Amino acid sequence: TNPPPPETSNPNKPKRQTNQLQYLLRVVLKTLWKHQFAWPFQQPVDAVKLNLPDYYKIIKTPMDMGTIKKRLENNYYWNAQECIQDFNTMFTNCYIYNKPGDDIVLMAEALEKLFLQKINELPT
Ligand SMILES: COc1cc(C(=O)N2CCC(N3CCN(C)CC3)CC2)ccc1Nc1ncc2c(n1)N(C(C)C)c1ccccc1C(=O)N2C
Repeated sequence: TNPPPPETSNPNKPKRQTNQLQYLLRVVLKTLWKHQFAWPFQQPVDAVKLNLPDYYKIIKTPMDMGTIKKRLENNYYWNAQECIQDFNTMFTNCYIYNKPGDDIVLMAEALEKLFLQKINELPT
């Protein structure tokens, strides 16, 4: 079975929207979300549908852009670093589970390069 997905709201977690978090939603997430390689990353890994009995034995910190998008829309994060870390976790999980040269790894690397370009333009 699949684990429960990562939470996207938490009634006890303080909320904030800094100018950097605004940029992360309106520029960074939006740019990656519309990219041709976004589709594997727009929702949690469905280990049932993909028949991956070991995925959630290996990956204990799952993350995906659908979760990040909802977190940003909900003002779930306090700071930009929490959101940046979620993106980095998502890419890292792909690199852990898969192998060099797999199509999905090359897709993740292309999205990560674009992510890094856009993050370098974060407002100060
Ligand atoms: C919408 O959800 C999906 C749909 C389909 C699908 O069957 N289709 C139809 C054909 C389309 N193709 C047609 C041909 N075009 C050239 C491109 C589009 C594309 C869409 C396949 C996978 C989906 N989700 C998915 N999420 C995260 C993954 C992942 N898969 N992969 C694969 C992507 C490797 C992994 C596989 C195994 C283990 C780990 C992963 C993994 O790391 N990650 C992040």
